[PDB]
Amino acid sequence: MNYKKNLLLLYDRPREPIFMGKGKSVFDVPDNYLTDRYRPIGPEIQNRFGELAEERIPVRSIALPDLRIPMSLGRQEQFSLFIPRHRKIAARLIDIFMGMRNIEELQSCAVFARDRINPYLFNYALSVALLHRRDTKNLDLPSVVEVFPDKYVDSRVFEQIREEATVVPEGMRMPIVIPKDFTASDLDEEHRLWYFREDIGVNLHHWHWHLVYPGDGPDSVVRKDRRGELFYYMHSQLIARYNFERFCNRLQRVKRLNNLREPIAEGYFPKLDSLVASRTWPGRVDNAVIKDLNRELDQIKQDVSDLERWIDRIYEAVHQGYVVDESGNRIFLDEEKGID
Amino acid sequence: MNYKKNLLLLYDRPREPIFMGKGKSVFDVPDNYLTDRYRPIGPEIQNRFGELAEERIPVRSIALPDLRIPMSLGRQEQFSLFIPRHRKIAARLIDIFMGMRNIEELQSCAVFARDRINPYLFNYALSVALLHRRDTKNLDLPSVVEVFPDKYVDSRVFEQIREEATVVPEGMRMPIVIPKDFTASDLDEEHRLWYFREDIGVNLHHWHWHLVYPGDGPDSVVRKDRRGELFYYMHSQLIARYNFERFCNRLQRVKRLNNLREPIAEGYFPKLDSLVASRTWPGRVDNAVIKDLNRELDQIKQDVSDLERWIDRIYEAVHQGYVVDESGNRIFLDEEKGID
Ligand SMILES: [Cu+2]
Ligand SMILES: [Cu+2]
Repeated sequence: MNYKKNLLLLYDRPREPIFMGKGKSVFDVPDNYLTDRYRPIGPEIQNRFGELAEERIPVRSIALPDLRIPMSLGRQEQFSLFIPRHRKIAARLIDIFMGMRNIEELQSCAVFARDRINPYLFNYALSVALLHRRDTKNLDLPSVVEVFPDKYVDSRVFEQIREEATVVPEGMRMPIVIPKDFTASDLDEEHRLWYFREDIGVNLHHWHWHLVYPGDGPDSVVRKDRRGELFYYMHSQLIARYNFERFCNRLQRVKRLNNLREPIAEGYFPKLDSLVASRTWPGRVDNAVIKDLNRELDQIKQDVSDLERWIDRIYEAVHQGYVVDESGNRIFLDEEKGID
Repeated sequence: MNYKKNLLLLYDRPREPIFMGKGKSVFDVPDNYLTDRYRPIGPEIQNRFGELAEERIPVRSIALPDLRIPMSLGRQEQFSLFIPRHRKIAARLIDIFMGMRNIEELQSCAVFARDRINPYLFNYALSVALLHRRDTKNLDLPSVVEVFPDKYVDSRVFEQIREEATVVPEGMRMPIVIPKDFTASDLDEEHRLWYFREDIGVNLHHWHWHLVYPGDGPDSVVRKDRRGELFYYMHSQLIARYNFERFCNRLQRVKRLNNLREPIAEGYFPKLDSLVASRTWPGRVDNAVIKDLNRELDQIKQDVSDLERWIDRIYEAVHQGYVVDESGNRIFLDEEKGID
């Protein structure tokens, strides 16, 4: 009953229902644990999936926390921790996996949750939980690349893989070469930094940072010592490291955005497609304008001048040498704690 | 008129008392118009000057306005239009010079005032007056360079001239070469813009501008159409022309001061000495710190914070799209009037 090892299976093939069996194992899930769609074909499922496996994993039925908030984001929708609504949803699902009394009940709770939740969100929240619970330390989480390649690779290679896997028997299959320097041509000097910007290691680093220092969740997960300063310092070392690369590609140091009104010159077309959402990360044209936001579904109604305002407030607070509490009390930006 | 022309004789030899020869003329000064030092030896003075001269000018003794505010800046002190106290003093003098009914009565006021007031301030205040009185219009005022060379040339030439004039009779004298690129060596890249920054024409421009669009003074003189907009535009075109020159001396576009806390990289030592004040314009060392001011004589007590507060306020209005009146009313920064 190595729950720990069995939890790792929940990362295998995130869009495949859990009853299809991961690695060499299958879960034996209660009938009320199946979704409404697949409950009717329960018998057939057992037949193929259930029988072909070496290890069958019994899941004990339990009473389940309220999963509405985490289910409220759609299975074919996109997931961003930058959008407040999604942060709030993730925070809650994290609390739920943190709060299970038992590593066995975590297994049972996750098995239930998995095919009812957005896979990206499931990966995030489950990961943050496994990294923080006492009973799930020392656990070798799969790289996000390994389980969601769609966020890391030219969308063109998926059919190249689909074909190779389908036509060629495995022992004979050729590795697929991942394109590099593929997002832009020589006419865009910015393409020179492909090896920094589009390197799975640095993007994983950015992702890992939001796994260890999430912005909303249980106190235990959020409140790390000096996390406000690490935020500053990490983003600051990235720019230092990014400028080092620029100097090595005959470019200038990177220039801040002048303001939030003038166009952004450098466009970008990522060439990524999401197999979860079956929708792209739309590129941004050259010379695009920042526009007032009214995203009803995302729950974002915010003008550019609302952003201008926060920045102004923040600059006033930096110049004053203190921030003002929600009550009106002064907290000094001293030498020890000001940066945090 | 002849009175117009006599007013111009007041610009001749600024620190030489007005009873000494001006041009080919002399003023006949009512005894009580002499200063304290020279009233007692008034008789031994009238004989000692002017008998060489062709015209002699009668000055009518008249009742004069209260002259103590203009007098409060000392004759051997420096004069600045940026300093609020000095700006107020000049406004009062300007007021006086524009409040005389006749061009004759103006001659009398100026004649009296000259040897009692700071020469820089007198030249300034009279000059503004003459440019604006309805009865002294279209006057060819003499160039400031000619009257106050000490604001415009390396102080090393002053003794060169004094020698050449003292030793060599006027028929035989040769021209003094004014050094160029004299403020800094090629160790400093900024030195390359000597021909712009230290150009007499350009400096005269800056000066003439502040004579036509003075910021304090009588309403008649200050309130010009769209002068707030001129101020922006005039300063915007200076940067533009500067940048052009920078692009022609292998330099980059000028960089804003980032803020008021960072040291100023670029030092500057002007090699000018004021003969009116017998003091220098002190240089500024490289990497100098802007410091809080407590200059009591100048009546300035201002912290770098006070300036940063003003700047934050102005940024807040611009983003708001309106400023707020002393009475609490909003005035909108619209497409026509906003810049002004
Ligand atoms: Cu980040
Ligand atoms: Cu100016």
